[PDB]
Amino acid sequence: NIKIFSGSSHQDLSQKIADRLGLELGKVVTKKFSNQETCVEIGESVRGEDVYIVQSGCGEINDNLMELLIMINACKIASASRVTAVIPCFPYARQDKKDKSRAPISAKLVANMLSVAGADHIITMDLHASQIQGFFDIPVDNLYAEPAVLKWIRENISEWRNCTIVSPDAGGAKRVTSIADRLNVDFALIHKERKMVLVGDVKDRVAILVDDMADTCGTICHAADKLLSAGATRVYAILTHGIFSGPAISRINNACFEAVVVTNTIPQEDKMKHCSKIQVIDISMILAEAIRRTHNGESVSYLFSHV
Amino acid sequence: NIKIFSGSSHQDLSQKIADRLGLELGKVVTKKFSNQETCVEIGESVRGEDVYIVQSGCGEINDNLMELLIMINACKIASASRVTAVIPCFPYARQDKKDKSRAPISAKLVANMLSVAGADHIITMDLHASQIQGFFDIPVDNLYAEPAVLKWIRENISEWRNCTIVSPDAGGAKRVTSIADRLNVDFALIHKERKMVLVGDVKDRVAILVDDMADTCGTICHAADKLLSAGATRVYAILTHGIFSGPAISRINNACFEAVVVTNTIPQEDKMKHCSKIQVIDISMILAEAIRRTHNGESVSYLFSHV
Amino acid sequence: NIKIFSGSSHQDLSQKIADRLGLELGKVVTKKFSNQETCVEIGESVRGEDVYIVQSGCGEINDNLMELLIMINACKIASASRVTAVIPCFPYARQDKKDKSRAPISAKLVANMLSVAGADHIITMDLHASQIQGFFDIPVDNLYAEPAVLKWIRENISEWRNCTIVSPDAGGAKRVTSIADRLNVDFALIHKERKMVLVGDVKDRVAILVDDMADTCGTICHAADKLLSAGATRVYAILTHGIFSGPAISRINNACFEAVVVTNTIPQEDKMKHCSKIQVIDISMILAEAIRRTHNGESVSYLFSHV
Amino acid sequence: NIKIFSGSSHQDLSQKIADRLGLELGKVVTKKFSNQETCVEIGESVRGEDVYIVQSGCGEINDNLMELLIMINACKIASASRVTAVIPCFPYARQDKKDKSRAPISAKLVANMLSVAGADHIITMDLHASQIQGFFDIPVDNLYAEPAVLKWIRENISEWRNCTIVSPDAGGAKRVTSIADRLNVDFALIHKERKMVLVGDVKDRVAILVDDMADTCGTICHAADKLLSAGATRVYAILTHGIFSGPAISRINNACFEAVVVTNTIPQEDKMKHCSKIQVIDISMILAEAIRRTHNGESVSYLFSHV
Amino acid sequence: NIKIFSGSSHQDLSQKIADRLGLELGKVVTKKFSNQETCVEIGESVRGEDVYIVQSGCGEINDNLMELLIMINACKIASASRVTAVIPCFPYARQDKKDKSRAPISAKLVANMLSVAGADHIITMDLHASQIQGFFDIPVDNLYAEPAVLKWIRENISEWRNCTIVSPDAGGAKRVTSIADRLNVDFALIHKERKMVLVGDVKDRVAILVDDMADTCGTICHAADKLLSAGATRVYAILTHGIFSGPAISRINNACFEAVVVTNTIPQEDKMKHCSKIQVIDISMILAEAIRRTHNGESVSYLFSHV
Amino acid sequence: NIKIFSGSSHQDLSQKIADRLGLELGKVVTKKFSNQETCVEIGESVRGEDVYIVQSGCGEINDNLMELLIMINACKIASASRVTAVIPCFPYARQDKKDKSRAPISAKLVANMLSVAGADHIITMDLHASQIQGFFDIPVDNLYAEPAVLKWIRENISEWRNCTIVSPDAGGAKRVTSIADRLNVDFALIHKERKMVLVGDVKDRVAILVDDMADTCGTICHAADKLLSAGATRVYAILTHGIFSGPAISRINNACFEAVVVTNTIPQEDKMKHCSKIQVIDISMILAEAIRRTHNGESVSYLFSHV
Repeated sequence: NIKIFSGSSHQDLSQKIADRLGLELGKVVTKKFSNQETCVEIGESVRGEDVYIVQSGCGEINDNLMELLIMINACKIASASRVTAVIPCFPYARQDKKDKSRAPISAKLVANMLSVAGADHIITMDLHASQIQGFFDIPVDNLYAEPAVLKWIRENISEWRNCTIVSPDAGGAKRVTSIADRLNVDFALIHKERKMVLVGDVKDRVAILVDDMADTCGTICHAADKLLSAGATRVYAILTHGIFSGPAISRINNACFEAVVVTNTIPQEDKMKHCSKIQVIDISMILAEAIRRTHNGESVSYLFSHV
Repeated sequence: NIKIFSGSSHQDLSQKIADRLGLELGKVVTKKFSNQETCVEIGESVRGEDVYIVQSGCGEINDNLMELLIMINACKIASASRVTAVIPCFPYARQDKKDKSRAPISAKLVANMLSVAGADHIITMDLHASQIQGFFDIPVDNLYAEPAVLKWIRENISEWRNCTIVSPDAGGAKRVTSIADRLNVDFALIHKERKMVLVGDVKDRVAILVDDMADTCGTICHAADKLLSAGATRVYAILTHGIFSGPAISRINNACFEAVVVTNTIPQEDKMKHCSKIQVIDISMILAEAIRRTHNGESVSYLFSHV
Repeated sequence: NIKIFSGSSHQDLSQKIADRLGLELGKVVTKKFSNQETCVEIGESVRGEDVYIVQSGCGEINDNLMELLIMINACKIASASRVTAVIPCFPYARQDKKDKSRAPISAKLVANMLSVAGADHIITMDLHASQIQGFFDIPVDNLYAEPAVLKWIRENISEWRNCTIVSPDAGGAKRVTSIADRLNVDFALIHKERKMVLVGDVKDRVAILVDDMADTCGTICHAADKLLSAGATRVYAILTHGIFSGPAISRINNACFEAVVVTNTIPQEDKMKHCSKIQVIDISMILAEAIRRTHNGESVSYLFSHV
Repeated sequence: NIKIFSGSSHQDLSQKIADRLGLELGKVVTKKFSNQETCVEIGESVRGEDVYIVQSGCGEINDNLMELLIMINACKIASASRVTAVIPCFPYARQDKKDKSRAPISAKLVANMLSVAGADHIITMDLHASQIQGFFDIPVDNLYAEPAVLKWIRENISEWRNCTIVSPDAGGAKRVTSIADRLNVDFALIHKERKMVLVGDVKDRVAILVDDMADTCGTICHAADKLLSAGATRVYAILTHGIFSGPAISRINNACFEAVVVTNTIPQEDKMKHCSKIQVIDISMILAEAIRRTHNGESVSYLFSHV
Repeated sequence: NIKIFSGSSHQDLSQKIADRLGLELGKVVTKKFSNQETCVEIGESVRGEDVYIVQSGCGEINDNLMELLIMINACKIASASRVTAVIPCFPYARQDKKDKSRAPISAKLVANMLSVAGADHIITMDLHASQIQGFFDIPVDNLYAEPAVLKWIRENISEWRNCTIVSPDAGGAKRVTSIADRLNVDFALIHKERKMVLVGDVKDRVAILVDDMADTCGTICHAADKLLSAGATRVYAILTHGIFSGPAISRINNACFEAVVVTNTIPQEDKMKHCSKIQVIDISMILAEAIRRTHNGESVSYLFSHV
Repeated sequence: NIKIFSGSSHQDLSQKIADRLGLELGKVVTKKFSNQETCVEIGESVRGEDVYIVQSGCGEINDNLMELLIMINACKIASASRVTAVIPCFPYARQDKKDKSRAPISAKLVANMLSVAGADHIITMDLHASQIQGFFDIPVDNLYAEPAVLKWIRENISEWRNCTIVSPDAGGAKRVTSIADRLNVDFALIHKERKMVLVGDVKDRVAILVDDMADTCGTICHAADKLLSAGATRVYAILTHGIFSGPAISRINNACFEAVVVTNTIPQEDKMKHCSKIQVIDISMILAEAIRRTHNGESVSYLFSHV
């Protein structure tokens, strides 16, 4: 009754979810021209079934987005009972506001695209802004990496009871403040000026940079230096979405990080090769658990505060 | 060609907007049962015209929302060319995210309700979150009180060049940093720890509390006391939306606020009587200008910076 | 698999339906500001479930309507399998036509609001006009109080075999005529003139005023006098929706009514206090029965001609 | 800028409307197979224009409805600025409610069909029920033959000042009372009792049967006989829509009707031949005027009262 | 859980499908005025059920289309779980493109009509163009008569291993080419010139005209002559949709056809009377099989390449 | 009033269109991460204007499609009066049917994506299938290169009066027959038999290969060889869309083609360098003219025939 399909080419995160559910991934033959025009042929019947399409990648976002959208459509047109998009890292999520300029809210566009494509339900992790849920009329489940992050912290940082959770930007205050209270520790905010400033005591404490996403890593690297200047004994960085475009890993090796921790929301195998500082938290259990519970009609909320 | 109608009973802000445009308000007969069931009858032909309904109030939020929605329907059903909702303060704007519980996203409900009522375009001021624009498929113009707020600070606060802009909660971080930078001054945050802390220096300087909206005033009140304990010379409070429910007036009079600044986004004549500390920035010119420029096809974006 | 939630504060009619189904009402925490801005947090998981939200009240129609709309939304966004609005008295139902004026068809607006909010199905009683069903694209079940009214008549009025069913207005002719034929008795119509006239023999017969709704009661009280002037031995009034705004009960005690009968579609406990003439028919069995049968996939039509 | 097209084969009413406006009808080539499959080709550019398709007929209601729908599609698909459906008689208008059975609401289907075909606005005369306006989300203008009907009565019925306006069924109560009041005269109702009664006095006066539409004429025929038995001097019959199927003509000739009044909402030249009693009120001026004023942005509401 | 209703009056194809499924057809009372205005009353409850409405006919396409649309609506409004339109011959299917003229794409209109009427799923046979599937957002299953046609060929034409599949028009090339490869034989195309030309060797071979549809038969009759002139020993014609308007059967008897084969997608009983050349393939097994499998959630694709 | 924007990096075709109209292109700042996440900021006010976004490219089809979609959103969200997509080559146009497998209809996805992005109208050239127009509810103008192609043949091919127009697959039958007739010459088809045949005579005459689009060129290449074996004097190849991936250039240089004709629907400057045989028909005048006439309200249909 339940079927899991993998988009992209990285069937890694997909397979783990499949394994944890006692299932194999559905057959998909995918052809691509030099145009990167994507052809999909669902290798098996999904009529009357509860279909889950997992999208992992974020290396070529437009190819990946279109591949997902095409698959959703193929399944919806083949009489699937329900089509759920499992998008651990939500594409164009940083484009959720106009910011005083004639910009698109591309995250709303993407949400409209997923909707008009045939998605009935969305399972995602750590929306860049929670308000992105409101870009849908279908239900969205926004899972938190926090519980697993909270857990990683207590087990890997001896000093966690005396640390400071730091936000690298002004927008991330609520997240770090929500984590700092749970752990019962200090918080601190960094803000890049529109002409980097830190607010909060970080002195003689290990500082933990927490954000939902890292990309070029300019921000976290600069915040790392800034924190050490402020008297932090060491700096960690925990981010759920580790995009790591180009220079990011050269920068991670150059900056004084104890470790940069991410979830496998995005494939990290190749990056861990040329970067020893990177550690990965496996979030496939949470996803597998969201899927299993969506299909059974159980509470997926347990996953908001339990691993 | 242009037509301006007032929802509510508070002709207050609408009349000024009609004035700045050399217009009178359209004839409306609105009848209300003891039930509060709202009857509306448009007293002239809107056929083919550019309709602007101004909803000012926030005293009975469900009443005023229904009144506005019904007026939109009536106009759209009477062959209006365009129907534009002028909502200086967007109702249910705080409810823009689930926030880790089985809660509704009520600001998305409102957006959908306005849309299905026949809204073509929206004009509003300081959306509690920028991403609410994304809750629509119709164009949204979100104006800023910021210029008028910067203007006020510089001209009414002698010590402003060395003040600290303070966010009463961790949510308004982006807001105070943007003001703090434009004014090239310091920021600081306050946070109620889930069992009240201050990050950033405020000592021997004036602190300005900046928030988008206030209601009961409890938060800005306990924030002002924390600020006073931290050695701020004096505390100001600037809000673009001044709801001021129940205890707010006394609490504003009793607490240490130098002054309390609001806009006439929400009627403030009654509150002025019982409270001397309050200053009101008239925003009718900005709104009037957004209307003139929506109708003409001109750049309302100039209003993001020019008073 | 089935869950019942109560909106409003009057959990009375809700509980009875819950009892008749061997169920308890779902947990809902509701917060309201002085603004009457409504916050809802569904206290339990509704994922995959068949959710029924009962709305009773009609005292503050806009608060009640918004509370319902918010709850529907909360449930739809929490992955409910189906959300059914159980609205015994349909709000703004009297606003179902333009009536030669620039009015809204607010009943259509309300229907659009319920739709865009996430309702999948509607269960209601005695639509002011049957055509309101057509304001939806979702299915609507319009239950009739008639069977229970027919029953109340045969059991409480000794003379029922020789009575006259009277319509207080020209619009209610079809209803009273449908009831008069069943019982095998006379009908009679009243009409207020646009400068009160009765058509039909009422002489030496007990007259029964039948309408779907009573409010201020001006109409039924004036019709009561008119009927007695016409030679009616006594006058009853049976109405399914007993709003009873302000003066209505002072008027009921003043006019020569034998009894005014309503259904508990609207809470009558407080009104029966200062009014002895008021009697209530319990319609919770019909509603409980509509719900039980919607969820099981049985015929709810039996309830159109059986109690 | 304006463009008027005729659906059907009955150029009859369209040509007059085009005349009153100083316009010729747009070139249409419509081809029909023995199948009655309708082919339509627009014979000139409608790109950027205000299109008005006039559908007059009601001889083969499915044919004429499809023809009209296809013409709308064609124009909307050829970049017409606006497409307006002129349907003097709204098809399936009687089917506006389930009426206690598993029936469709076909007038809501029609509304939806017209809308999804690309209709922007509707002009119609005497909707069988006002609430049908609610079946749309597009603007509806519903014109009245009433003024033209009042006008006719006063000028053609000598006894009119003491006549009785009679509704042939209980449904048309509101209709006859509105006419009866405007003329300051008596009303009366007729009802076929579900196993024919008259309520109201008609004795020694002329009775005018008023209904919105007639078809087979059985109802107005048995009504006229009841009226004659009740001692009406003479019986008139006034309908805005004269469908007149099969037996209608003979039955109108045989029965006692002084005259039978209709509008040219539906073609009446053929029926005039075989039936001398029939009088036709031309409504082309009213329709022509609704079009002129929809296009200009003027008050069509003046047509609710001014001939 | 599954219900089959027959539209039209031809309950023939409907009954066969019903028989093959161990089911009786649902009760439908249908009233029609001289107007051909269609009334439907579903004689039994369809609440929670999987409803299938079969439309056979194509004699009066607009009556048939409206009857279907009305039934879908009646069922959707009576709380059917799912409504599937089983339309063996898709109406207006030949109107799927603009063809360099201001025409409607009526097939898209029809698809929009079926959608807005309440259909959730479509089962059809041999779409005139496969692209018509894309006129929907609901799923469409386009069954092929080919497997049964392939079978009929091997069993009724001794020479099938040496025949030529001929397309009567340029648009039908893909179909005949797909059939010619399966059988492992030649193909040939005919094209009527815009001032009839054949491409391909037909000499000393039995030629088989294959198209999806035949109507007046002008085309196939003219192609038959043309093929015999080209040296074909005999000519067959296999078409899935045998409309056979007026002259078609007089023409079939006059032209040198060995046999004209159609499916009973359209009623052929009356036409086989005055035409001996006509043979019918029963496709009720394929349809019954599509229905049975849609409802069970099995693969209906087996029916694309198996009888 | 008019505004022309260029999507992509290929200002190539847009600039010419802007030239032919006496316009400059609107200011756009588009920023792209290594991710290929597309950021777009409109550099001037489009409020109230007629927007035309030109998307030329087809080098990275997902990139260019996303870029175009985002630009549409941005403009529609900035109060543009109308947004029109100019897509000379419609992306995913080949995927217009399931074709007997569980495939998506990706050209319908694209249509839906463009629509939900805020597209009001579309201008395109030679849709791979006419029925794709049906995939929209918005107006589509589908222009032909045909006149420009006929023009080219007559003027560049000496032998044209006795040439044969050849379709490289069985799909393009309609295409080559339409050209063959207009030119009053012969047609012929080629077909790869599913285990390459030619139907129609080509011997001792020039064969022109006509197709709508080519990519790898394999099909037109094996077609040219078949044609050469059949005794065509020389082979030409005419395509309206010249994608030319990977091996296409060498294969065009090595194979026997006299010349290869394309339009500048897709950029062709790079391909010209490495390939001498290629001729390009500039279509900027046709597109420029469709824009001028969409904006003015003029007949773009004249472009179906007049160069």
